[PDB]
Amino acid sequence: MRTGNLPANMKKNRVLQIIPYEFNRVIIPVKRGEENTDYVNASFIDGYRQKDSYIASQGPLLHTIEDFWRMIWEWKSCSIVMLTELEERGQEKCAQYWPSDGLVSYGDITVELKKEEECESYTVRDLLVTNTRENKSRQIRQFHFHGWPEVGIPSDGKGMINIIAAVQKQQQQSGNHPITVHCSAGAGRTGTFCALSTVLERVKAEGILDVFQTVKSLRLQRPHMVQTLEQYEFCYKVVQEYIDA
Repeated sequence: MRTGNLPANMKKNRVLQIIPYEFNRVIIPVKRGEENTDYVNASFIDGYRQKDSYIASQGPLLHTIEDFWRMIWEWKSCSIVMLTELEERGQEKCAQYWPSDGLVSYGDITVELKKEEECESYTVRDLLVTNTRENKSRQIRQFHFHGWPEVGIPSDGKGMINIIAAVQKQQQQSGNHPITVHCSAGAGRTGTFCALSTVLERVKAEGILDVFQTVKSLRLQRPHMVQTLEQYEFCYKVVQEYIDA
């Protein structure tokens, strides 16, 4: 049933249980020849009164980061939220799908400098993406969250709020385009953010907080959105701290 469970797409996944359903899997144009180059472990996620507001994704691999950027380019995303550090191991938890200052090129896409101001619990990164059938790109701002522990689940709900507050705002002029959220598998930490994003918008636009029917919607769209059932209580924990300010 699932295209991600194809022998050709096996390697392209970081976690076996977390694969995108075929109804909302994010598709890319096939490359060079035909066959198997339209797959990326990612899926569109609805938000508060917005169909497909996010792209719940797994952190790339470089034997796959180009499919990560192609994904990003094809779907006009100007916001990248990374909820992890490249390392807590077994392996490369993710990226450096962005430059350590050089001008890294991934096939037809080129990313570049400008990106470094360090906020409280996250570093903001302004990149300049360009294709090869040319078009420089939407000063793609990358929000790297560092306020998330390698073990347990965060302290006080801020950082995530001053960061969620950062993402929803840049998305204004950027053209209200999908936000790429990703951790390592793109379910627990990615699903929480998405969940927190949604519930936080309904609250300040309807005063209601469906922190469950919501997490409920998230599941039906991607395996285990909001796994460890404490990271969640955290959703409610952060859903309280926002009301008191």
